[PDB]
Amino acid sequence: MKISDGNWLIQPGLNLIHPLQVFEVEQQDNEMVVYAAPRDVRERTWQLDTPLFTLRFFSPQEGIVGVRIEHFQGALNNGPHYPLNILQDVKVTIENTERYAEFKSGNLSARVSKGEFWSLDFLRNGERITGSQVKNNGYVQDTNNQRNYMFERLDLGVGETVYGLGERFTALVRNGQTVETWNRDGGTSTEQAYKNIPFYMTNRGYGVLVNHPQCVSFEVGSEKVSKVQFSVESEYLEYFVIDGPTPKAVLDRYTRFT
Amino acid sequence: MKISDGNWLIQPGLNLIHPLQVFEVEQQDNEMVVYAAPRDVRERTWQLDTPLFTLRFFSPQEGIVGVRIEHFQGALNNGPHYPLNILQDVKVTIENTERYAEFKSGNLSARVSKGEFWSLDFLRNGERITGSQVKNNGYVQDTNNQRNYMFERLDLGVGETVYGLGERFTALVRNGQTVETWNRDGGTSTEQAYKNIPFYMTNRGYGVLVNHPQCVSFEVGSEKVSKVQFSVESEYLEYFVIDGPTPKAVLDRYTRFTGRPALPPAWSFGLWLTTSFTTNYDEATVNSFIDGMAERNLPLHVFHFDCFWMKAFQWCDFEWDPLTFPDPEGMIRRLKAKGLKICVWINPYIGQKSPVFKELQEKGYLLKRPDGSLWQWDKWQPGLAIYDFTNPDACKWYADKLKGLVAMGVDCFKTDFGERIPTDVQWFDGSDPQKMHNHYAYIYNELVWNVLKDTVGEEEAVLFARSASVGAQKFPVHWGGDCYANYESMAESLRGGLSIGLSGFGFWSHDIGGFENTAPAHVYKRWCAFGLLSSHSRLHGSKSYRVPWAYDDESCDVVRFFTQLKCRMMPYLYREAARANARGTPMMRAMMMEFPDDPACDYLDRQYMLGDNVMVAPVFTEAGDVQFYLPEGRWTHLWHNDELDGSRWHKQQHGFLSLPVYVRDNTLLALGNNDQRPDYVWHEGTAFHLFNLQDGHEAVCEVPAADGSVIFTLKAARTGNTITVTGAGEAKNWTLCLRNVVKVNGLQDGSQAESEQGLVVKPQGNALTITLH
Amino acid sequence: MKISDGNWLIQPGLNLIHPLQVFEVEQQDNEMVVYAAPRDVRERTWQLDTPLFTLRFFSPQEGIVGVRIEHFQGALNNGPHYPLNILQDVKVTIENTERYAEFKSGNLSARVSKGEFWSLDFLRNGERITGSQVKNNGYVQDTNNQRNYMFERLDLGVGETVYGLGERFTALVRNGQTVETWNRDGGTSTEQAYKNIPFYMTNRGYGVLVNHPQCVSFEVGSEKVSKVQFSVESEYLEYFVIDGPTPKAVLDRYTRFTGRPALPPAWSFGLWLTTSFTTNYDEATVNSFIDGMAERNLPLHVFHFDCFWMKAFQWCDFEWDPLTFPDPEGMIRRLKAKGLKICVWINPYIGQKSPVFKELQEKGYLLKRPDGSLWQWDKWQPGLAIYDFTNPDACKWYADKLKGLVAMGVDCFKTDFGERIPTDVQWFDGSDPQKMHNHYAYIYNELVWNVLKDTVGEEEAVLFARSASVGAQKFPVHWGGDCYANYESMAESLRGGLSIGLSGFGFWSHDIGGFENTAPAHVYKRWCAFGLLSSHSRLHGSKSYRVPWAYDDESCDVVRFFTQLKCRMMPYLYREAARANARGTPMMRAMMMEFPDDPACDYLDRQYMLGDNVMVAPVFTEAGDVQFYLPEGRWTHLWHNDELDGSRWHKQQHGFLSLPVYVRDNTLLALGNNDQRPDYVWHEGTAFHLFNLQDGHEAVCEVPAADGSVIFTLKAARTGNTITVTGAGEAKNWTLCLRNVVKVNGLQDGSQAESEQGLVVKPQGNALTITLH
Ligand SMILES: O=[N+]([O-])c1ccc(O[C@@H]2O[C@H](CS[C@H]3OC[C@@H](O)[C@H](O)[C@H]3O)[C@@H](O)[C@H](O)[C@H]2O)cc1
Ligand SMILES: O=[N+]([O-])c1ccc(O[C@@H]2O[C@H](CS[C@H]3OC[C@@H](O)[C@H](O)[C@H]3O)[C@@H](O)[C@H](O)[C@H]2O)cc1
Repeated sequence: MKISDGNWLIQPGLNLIHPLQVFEVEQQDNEMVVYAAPRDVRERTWQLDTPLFTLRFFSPQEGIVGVRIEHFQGALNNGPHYPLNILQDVKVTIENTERYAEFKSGNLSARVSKGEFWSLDFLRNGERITGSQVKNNGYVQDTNNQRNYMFERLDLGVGETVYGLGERFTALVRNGQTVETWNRDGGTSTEQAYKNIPFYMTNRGYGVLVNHPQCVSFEVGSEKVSKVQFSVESEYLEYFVIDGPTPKAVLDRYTRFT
Repeated sequence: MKISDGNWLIQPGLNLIHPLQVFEVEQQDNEMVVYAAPRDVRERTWQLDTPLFTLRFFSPQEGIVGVRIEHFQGALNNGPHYPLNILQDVKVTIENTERYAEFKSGNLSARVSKGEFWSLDFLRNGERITGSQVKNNGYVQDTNNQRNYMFERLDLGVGETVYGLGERFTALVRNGQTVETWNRDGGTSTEQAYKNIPFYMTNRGYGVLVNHPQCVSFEVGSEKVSKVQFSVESEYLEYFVIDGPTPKAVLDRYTRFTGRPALPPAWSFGLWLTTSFTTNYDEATVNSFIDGMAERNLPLHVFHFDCFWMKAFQWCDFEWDPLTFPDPEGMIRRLKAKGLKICVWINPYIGQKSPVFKELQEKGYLLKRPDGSLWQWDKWQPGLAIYDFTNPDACKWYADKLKGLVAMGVDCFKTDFGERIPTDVQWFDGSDPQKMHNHYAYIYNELVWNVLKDTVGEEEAVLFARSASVGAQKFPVHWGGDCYANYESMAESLRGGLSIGLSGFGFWSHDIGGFENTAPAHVYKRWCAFGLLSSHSRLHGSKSYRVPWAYDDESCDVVRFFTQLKCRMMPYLYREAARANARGTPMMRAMMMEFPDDPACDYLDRQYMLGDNVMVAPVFTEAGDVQFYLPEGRWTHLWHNDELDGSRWHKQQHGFLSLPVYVRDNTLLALGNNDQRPDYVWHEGTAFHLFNLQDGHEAVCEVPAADGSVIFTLKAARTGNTITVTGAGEAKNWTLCLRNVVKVNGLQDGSQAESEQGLVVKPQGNALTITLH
Repeated sequence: MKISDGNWLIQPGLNLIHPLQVFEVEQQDNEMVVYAAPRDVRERTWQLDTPLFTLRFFSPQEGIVGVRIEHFQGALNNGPHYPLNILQDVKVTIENTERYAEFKSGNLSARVSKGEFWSLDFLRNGERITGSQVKNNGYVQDTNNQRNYMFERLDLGVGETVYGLGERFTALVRNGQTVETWNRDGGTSTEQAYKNIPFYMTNRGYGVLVNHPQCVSFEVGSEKVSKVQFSVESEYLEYFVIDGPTPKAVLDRYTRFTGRPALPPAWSFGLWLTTSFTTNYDEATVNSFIDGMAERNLPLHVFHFDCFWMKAFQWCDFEWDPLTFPDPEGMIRRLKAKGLKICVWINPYIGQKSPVFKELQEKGYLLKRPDGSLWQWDKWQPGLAIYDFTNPDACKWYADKLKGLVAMGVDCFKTDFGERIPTDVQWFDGSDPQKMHNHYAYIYNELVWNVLKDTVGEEEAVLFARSASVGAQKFPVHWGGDCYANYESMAESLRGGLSIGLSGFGFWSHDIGGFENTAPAHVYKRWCAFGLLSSHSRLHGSKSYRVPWAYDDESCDVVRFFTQLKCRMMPYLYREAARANARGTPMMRAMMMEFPDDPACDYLDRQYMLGDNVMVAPVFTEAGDVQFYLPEGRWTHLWHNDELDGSRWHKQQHGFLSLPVYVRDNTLLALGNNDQRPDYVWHEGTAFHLFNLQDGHEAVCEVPAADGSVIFTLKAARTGNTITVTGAGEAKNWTLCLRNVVKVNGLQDGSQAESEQGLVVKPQGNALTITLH
């Protein structure tokens, strides 16, 4: 789904808001909650008449980090939900410091930068394998058709290629393609697929499951050419980053999980 | 809402039908029903294929005539409805004659003219005070948006002026205005109002209540220049004409009908101070300001904790911020032990960040959209939701939190917000969201009032309330809202103040210096004098404490001087407050309300009467220039003692310790012997003051008890050069000052002594008679 | 137009941008240009991807500052434009400093603050009188209807009241009102106006013209309660602040800028009578009514032929109905022989039934829709079309028809209608239809005026005009429209008349008893006194003849009395008429205009000053009760001679031959010796009346010639008990009455004789001196 209109502009009638500053972090047993404002709220005068994002970090399985970013919790959110294998007892580390908020399962951590320069980074033993740069996630209010979406864009490195997203008949490497995860009877010669899966992996040895059974719209280097963008009509977005560090290892964790 | 398009045309797309001819009149017990056709139906051939209006006339209270004009009765018509006091057995007269149908309650009748020349006239002892002329009421079918309305236009006479319609900040006299009775959060600087009331009164000595909680659209001399037009989206229109013949008489009837103002506790009449808003609060900080007041001999009676007693983005979840307030109950006890009363900020919304939010969502206590999702937005607080006060279990949850605060020693609450109540929702009880928008403010404030009434007791109950609706005057005090720190803004605030008392509210607070964090010192000083010569008085800023020593030593002298003055004025002030409770007479009165027969008073909005006997005119310039009007009589300055004759305008220059505060002639006024607190035993140590007692007149002074009942009455009567003084009830060690009288010929039954303000007589025996020169 | 949604929000769908920071100032000869960014542009990284406002300050006349604020210059911006008198060499001062840029003309300046705190201030001798605060002007992008606007909001101070905006019938003080400047035919009872003008003035001694002939939307304290907001659908906004410091001084500069009232001929001040609307006119019928007047000694000066001089459904084709009017010129010349001037009805529309309609259609002289078809409807006349006065041949055709009537003996015209000008059209000259809607009133009247200038001569030119736009005050007299016959309607009319004067119009006529066929006699009689104590005065009915003997004998007496009075008053009245021509001071003045420093006068609307020296308060009750305010001084009834002390309200009761008509103290008034016609040699036989001349004052009386110039001046000066009278110029056989002075100590150079009003003194030698007892 088109969100940006090139580097400098936004599609007409979309109003965007982004998590841009950590307001507070709270550890809740084996989960980490980051409240992030869409503007500077260091001063109490500005700590009102503003939206606020609630990000929750959690681990369903060792080496998998779940990330739920929420605008409104008041939505209905009926099922069905995917048949995920979710443990409550995974061993994790949560480190909340002046500089960062960090949540680690196995060798994989999610790290958020506090202060002026927001960043969401996914690290493997402390080296960045992907992440989200400021203003590349958030909420889309489409004033054209009255629908609202949540989105994310996860970075791709130099030479990083994307795979999966179901049984598809387009070019194998997904870079340059938009993909809608929506089952269709379209034969074997089109962009359509009978077997859609909102899961991709890369040649950097991680994968990602976007945890929504509805249509998920991927712009796989097709809007921002060095990022995998994904968006869903929802008040929350939930995705899982899955460590490898090889493709087979991702697949081992993915299939344990799902 | 525009119906006509000038005299000659109608707005495009609107079809109008009017009651044009009486077909039939029926008496139904103590009610009169009139069937009225939209065309000539005198012939049987026209007695079909036509609409017909059904008009019912009834009286809920003496001198109130209700008029209900209906098209279709099969409409749903859900509540809520206004909390009206409706009697079933009011004595009425119904006469149905060949020329007229007439319904009479007290001195007020409604008369409908039979035959070819339709007329609806409101009469007072048979003299027309207003009415509806043919084609000025009926039904509007809007074929543009498929909505249907009922409307009326009640006539205004030559020079007739309109007041009220809630606390509003527009020009005081309403002629030329459109007003929509719809609560909004728009500040104190616009056509919007937090406190809308579909009631107006005029300088002809009657009032009208349009009985619809939904939005009522008034065109007050703004469509038809000599009528008050009102319209509502409904199959019926119901309004009540309320006789006077004086403004105070109208409000007495209006407040008996819709609710009497409660009498607030005497402590509430002192000086309130707050933490300010976006400053930083903690016990040390709070105490530095409290001690600062005391160090400077600046009396302080109530202290208020503002929003940040709770965590940011979690308002209002009732959880004390634990960093800032590690021992909330201990802190408040330590303040109470100083003699202070405690207020905290509340509102009826809740931010999604609060840990309690999830609990409320699971229990169903938050307002829902029709699909069952929560109604939410990001104004005020992120993911804000509204407490569903139509859900009894939600009311109980909320009340229990308030009870937990009271149990910790909190004495009162600021019932903030309540205006921005959405309509695209489904209330727990299934009520009409159009009507719930405004009535929410009543239910919210009633809930909070009742917590106090069930805990501290009714005598101790008081709020500072931002929003209101019909009936909410029963839950004082109403607070004028957020202001800029400038003289224009101070002026529009006083218009709001006068207006709310013109709409049934007996008490009105406001914030000295406004809210804007930097006031110039001169504005703050002028506004202190106004603020402390108002029923209720608060200091509250935005980003810093509103303490006088932020400005200069002189601002401290101003705060001290007027705080002392108000405390000493309390035996007078509290008696005048009991009038608000008994008769709905507000403490702050528009000049037109106190002097209804004086044509110089119709538009006066920069001065007021504070009770029966004192005119106050705030000063709206740095230099101290002020112009004001005095009605007939020889007035005396409350502490300067200079005199002025009335029935004319005056121009003066006042320094920051002064303003025009003029006491009427033939007045006996009680000042007390405590200038440090408002709540003390007024009838001991009482200093009475007699001002310009003319021959043939009598001045009465009633000193109240703590409960507002009259504990002592003193009377001074003059015949020739002898004034006879008689007291009845309980009082000790009092004295009578003969203002501006330096010498007396003689005195029976008392001693005498010189004072700067005149002879001070001390009684012994009661003739207390004094003989003038 | 609503822009904000309370203090805190914006109306849904509107995107606002404001000038917030000076980027650069440039002097261009006698003009100051300010470039103003809507965001911080101090760093070069922000000096792109931003709008920029262009503000230009300039002076068309001394004491007027023009302010042009522009977004895009690439818009078409077609005419018409208002008929502004623009000088290019006004002495101005331009100052550009680190802190401010300031543009000054006379005592008036616009100053723009540089740096962080944008402000636009209008200063009089350096003291701020009004201004625009940051974010109170700018550009509105309406995203709901794709229209764009510009807006400004100019501050009001404490107690600052707003006046004017054309002839309007709402409450006189405009605070609280929305007003749209868009000519309409809406009657005289609504918020609509035939005569709209986007100029207002305040009780702070300045005024502002919004220089847009399209609809201008004013929220006069109705959105922001202490600002006058105005918007227009345009890529620029231009307005002019006009200094006083007095109301009269503002109107002086205003009328120099946009046009001076012409001086109507003295005959025009007589009594006008009409055929009435639907009477069956014919020579005999007309003469019988004119004879009825003469037979009852009711002076009569002008007779008007209404619509039915032409054939039904063919108005306005200029053809005399041949069955009714077989010999038009013969008739009119017979009427004139009786000492009458002749007016005829005209308008700028034509019915399809007229033979002439096809002529005009074929010549292209009628307003077309964009597809070339004629614009037509069936309002007023069936298949009514409009004369396209942007077509020079159409204007010539119409003027020639007018020249034909004048050649026949017609003296003047009632220029009726002109309001309902559609915009879904293509004008011959391609003008902006949105601007032509109002400006048509001007072109229409200008053309008719010039026919008169070109025939009967400029000095003899007069109209009764129903519509107006800016400039059209040059083409007097303006006529207040269709009124219902009741006291409320009467009072509405007076507000409209007072309002037009406060909008640059020096003369105002209206119909006695209104238009509606059956007024009660009491109303007709009250209205008669009011009508004849106005500049211009007419009797005109609907179905009914407006002759007083219809009612009762007393109606004839009332007419006679007040017509005699007005005629006797002409020496006074015509001198005051010249003030309207010289300075734009209207004859009928709002009390606040004459007494700007008296705060009692701010809202007074049921009384007025008729020239400098006389207060009239019409009586708006049958019984005769009337309450009025008098400014400071000892006032004298003009013929009852009773005296009243001022600075206070009074209550009186008057019969039908009376109302409050009070003469100011220290006044010398000229009364004439003819009570039968207004046009005579006022300076022969003059009766001067001197009213309450105080020690150390002087009273001046200027007697005009027929051209309004002063032909004689009389002065009376008192020092001690000596009054010294000095005459200069040409007078003959005049006298001086010492009102309420029965006896004097002595007289040098004069003789004395008793009279019931006071001593009448005749001069000889003019070292005339009176010594008081
Ligand atoms: O001074 N500030 O730092 C400030 C910040 C936000 C503000 O926003 C506005 O607060 C307004 C009023 S503030 C309110 O709550 C705090 C108390 O201190 C006040 O006395 C009370 O009226 C709200 O009504 C508006 O809806 C909201 O937009 C106002 C002021
Ligand atoms: O870092 N900045 O100072 C900066 C500011 C605004 C900017 O705005 C964008 O500049 C863009 C690129 S800048 C262009 O002009 C200046 C040259 O120095 C560049 O090389 C050229 O590409 C424009 O194409 C966009 O339409 C405009 O929105 C860009 C950079």
